Amino acid sequence: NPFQFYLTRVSGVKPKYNSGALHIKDILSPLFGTLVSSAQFNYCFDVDWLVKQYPPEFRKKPILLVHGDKREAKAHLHAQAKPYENISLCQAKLDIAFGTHHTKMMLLLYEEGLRVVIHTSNLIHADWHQKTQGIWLSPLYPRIADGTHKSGESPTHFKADLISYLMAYNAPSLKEWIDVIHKHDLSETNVYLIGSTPGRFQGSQKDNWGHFRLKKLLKDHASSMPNAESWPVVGQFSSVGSLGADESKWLCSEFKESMLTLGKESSSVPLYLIYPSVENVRTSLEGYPAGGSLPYSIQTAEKQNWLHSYFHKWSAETSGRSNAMPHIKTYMRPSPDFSKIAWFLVTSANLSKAAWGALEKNGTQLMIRSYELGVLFLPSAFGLDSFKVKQKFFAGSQEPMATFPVPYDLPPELYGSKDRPWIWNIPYVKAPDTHGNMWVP
Ligand SMILES: O=C(O)c1c[nH]c2c(-c3ccc(OS(=O)(=O)F)cc3)cccc2c1=O
Repeated sequence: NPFQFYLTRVSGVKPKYNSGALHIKDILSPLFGTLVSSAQFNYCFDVDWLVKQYPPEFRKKPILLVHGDKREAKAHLHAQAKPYENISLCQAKLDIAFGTHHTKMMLLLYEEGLRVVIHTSNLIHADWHQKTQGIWLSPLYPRIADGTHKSGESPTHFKADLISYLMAYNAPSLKEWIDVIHKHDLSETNVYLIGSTPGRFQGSQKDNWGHFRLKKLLKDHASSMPNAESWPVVGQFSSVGSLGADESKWLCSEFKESMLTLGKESSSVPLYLIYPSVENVRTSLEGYPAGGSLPYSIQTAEKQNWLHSYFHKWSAETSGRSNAMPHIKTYMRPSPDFSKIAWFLVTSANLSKAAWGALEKNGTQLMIRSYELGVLFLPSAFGLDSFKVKQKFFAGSQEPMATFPVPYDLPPELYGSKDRPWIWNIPYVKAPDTHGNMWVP
């Protein structure tokens, strides 16, 4: 299949729903390549666990952990890694307040070439156990022959764009990986990179990151269809930031406006937001503890109750994952009957200004607090005008090269009158979860 979009394995679902899913041990297996060195970009690390996920024969190969921790948290991470002489650390600079290093990426250097993995999971046991998570697996990129001068670039500009994302760190350990990438041929890449890095971007740089990067790609590489105002936007996420006192402050002004861009020419567009309800979490495989990774605070939620009228339940019968709480984040543009999509994005970016960017300085500057990373699937990059939605995520469609594996159910289902968004820092003591427990934070 052309897309190479996977879900992580979920412990407890029938084998039918894990055939074609990937565990981290699968990704790092010798079948994927003979490891020489790796870089693990992430937010949260269990280093003891992480090293055990590498094949025994590769566990002494150099590993670079790219993180955003400071102060005592940084010291804790160093103490975790101190046992392992092959592990180095890179602290990503976070010079804007309230920013976080959220990017989830593996750079896997092999004897045979190079692989890039962009995904949504923390490097801890629970994120790969019973959650819905997304993975994009690059092709095996071959090395460019010594003395041969070629770009190794793809029609989506992925090689230069990935180097640009890494250059933003200004870090010597990542310059080494930039030089590795320069030496490899990434021309088979058929996805567009969408990154966020911290900063205040003006002029040309405004289109480099965040929701303006998405807008630029949609303007340049998608085309508008008749009745485009009827094609909904779907956003699906595991955390919600403070979006303002009403929908015009950010969500339905600049964020939705970027998401609804198609083509170069010049709103009724339905907006579906998918976020687990309390009932989704209670009845999940993990029970209420799944809510420890759905960090929506009561202090934030009580300031924006207008937002919850946009909220739709998590449902994933198509992939057998309705009870596997989402830590994947996805954004897409389905047709009015949800049978086709104009594009699909899998990313680390939640529904927040910190992740996507907020306009400043009279609309001339995009300010981003965090590192985020995702990949965009555009029909034009596959010789298509749209993607047909795959009916069953793990099935065998009559045209796999035109049929995109959307991992949750369409159309999304609106919250009922008795549903509430999962809010992690208030108690739930009215009905027990699948393990027999209440939630008392
Ligand atoms: O992107 C990611 O993978 C994640 C990022 N953050 C998470 C948090 C969290 C949120 C806010 C915060 O900051 S705080 O509210 O001010 F204390 C500290 C931790 C808590 C649980 C899971 C995740 C997570 O999974």
